[PDB]
Amino acid sequence: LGYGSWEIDPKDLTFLKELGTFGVVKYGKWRGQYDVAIKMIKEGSMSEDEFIEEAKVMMNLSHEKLVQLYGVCTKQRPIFIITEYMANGCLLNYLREMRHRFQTQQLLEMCKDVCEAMEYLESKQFLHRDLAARNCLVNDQGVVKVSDFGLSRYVLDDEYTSSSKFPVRWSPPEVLMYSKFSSKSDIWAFGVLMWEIYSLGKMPYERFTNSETAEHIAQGLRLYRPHLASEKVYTIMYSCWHEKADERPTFKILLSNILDVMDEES
Ligand SMILES: *C(=N)N1CCC[C@@H](c2cnc(Oc3ccc(Oc4ccccc4)cc3)c(C(N)=O)c2)C1
Repeated sequence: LGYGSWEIDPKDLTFLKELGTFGVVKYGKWRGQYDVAIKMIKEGSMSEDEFIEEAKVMMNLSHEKLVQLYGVCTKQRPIFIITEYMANGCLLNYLREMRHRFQTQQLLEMCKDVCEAMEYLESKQFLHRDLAARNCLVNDQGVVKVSDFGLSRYVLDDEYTSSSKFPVRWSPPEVLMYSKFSSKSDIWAFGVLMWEIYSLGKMPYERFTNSETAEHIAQGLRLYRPHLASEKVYTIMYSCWHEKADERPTFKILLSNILDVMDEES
C-alpha cells in the first residue's frame, strides 16, 4: 500500500558499506537477501519529478548487460535510486588496475558486453547520452554493464548540461558544434569507449584540453590506434567516428563486427 511498482520502501534496505562519493553510493541489502547499490541523490542536484516519471519507463528496460534498476525511493529527500550490486566497480578504474594483466580477448568481451547493451537500448529508441568507461560497471564475474543511461537529462548543475563538465571527449562534431544528439552520437561515444578499453583506461586525447579536443575533432582529426588493438579492432572503433553521422554504423552492425573479430582472434 502506498507504493507504485517502480517504488522501493526505504525501510526494506540494510546499509552495509559506503562505496563512493550526484552524491553517495552505498552497498547494502534489500529485504535481507538481495545485494544492492543505493545511489543517494544530493538535495538540489536533480529534476526529481521528471526523473521519477522516466524511472517508470526505465523499469521496463531489461537486458543482461544493462545494470538492472530495482526502483527508486521517492517519499523523502534525498531520493534513492536502487540497482543490482556491481562488485568490481567502475569500468574505468578496473581498466587502470595493471594487476589484471588483461588479454585482448578479455578487452574485446568488455566491448561486446557494452555493444549488446547498446543494441538493446537502440532497439528501444533510448539514448544513453553519456556513454563512457566511467559510467560502465563490472560485476563479480567480470561482466561489464551499461549504467546511468539517460541520467544526464535530469542533472540541474549547468556545467554538465551544455558544450565545462560536459563530455566533450566523447562527443561527435555535430554535438560540439550544433547540440545535435542522436543514435549516432551514442555510436561515436561507443567508439571512444572501445578506445578507453584498449588503452587500459587512458583519458581520450590525454594531452589536450577539452577546448583543443573540440578543435581537433572539428578539423577531422581522430584518436589513434591503441597498441593493444589489432588493425581490425581499430577499424571498428574508427568507423564510429565518421564525420558524417549517417555513415556511422548501428549497434547491430558493430555487434556483428565485434563477433567476427572475436572469432578470428579466438
Ligand atoms: C566508480 N568508480 N564508482 C565508485 C564505486 C561505486 C560505483 C557505483 C556507482 N553506482 C552504482 O549503482 C548505481 C548506478 C546507477 C544508478 O542510477 C541509475 C541507473 C540506471 C539508469 C539511470 C540511473 C544507481 C545505482 C554501483 C553499483 N551498482 O554497484 C557502483 C561508482
